[PDB]
Amino acid sequence: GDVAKGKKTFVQKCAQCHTVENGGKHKVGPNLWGLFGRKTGQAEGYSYTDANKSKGIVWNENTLMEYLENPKKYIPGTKMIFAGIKKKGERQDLVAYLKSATS
Ligand code: HEC
Repeated sequence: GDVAKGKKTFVQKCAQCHTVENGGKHKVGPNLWGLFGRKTGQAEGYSYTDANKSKGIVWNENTLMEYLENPKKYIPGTKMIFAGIKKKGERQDLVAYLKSATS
């Protein structure tokens, strides 16, 4: 159900870039393994200084709305090229997308 729609948006803006299976393997964004337990940083090879870290943090139910918001204002300076996602509809659904596919 509304996790269907996350992967739809997932093949539309998150799909072609991240991998997704067990360590899928990097290629632009590392594997996004299991959002649920980790702070920003340390995931199997990183790269980069402030951003992601800098701010330094936690992946949690929130903070992915936090990010999901728009990568401009928030760890503001992430090297991931993104436009937006600044809507309740698509932004809610994402946060379900990562809790059904990631774990
Ligand atoms: C669909 C909207 C995408 C979602 C959801 C995520 N990304 Fe990305 N993303 C990209 C990069 C390069 C990073 C790592 C590099 C850097 O910004 O410092 C990421 C990282 C994430 C993270 C990071 C998780 C962690 O800390 O380990 C999350 C939660 C995640 N992204 C969500 C780059 C790209 C990207 C390429 C163009 C696309 C289109 C997306 N990201 C899309 C999503």
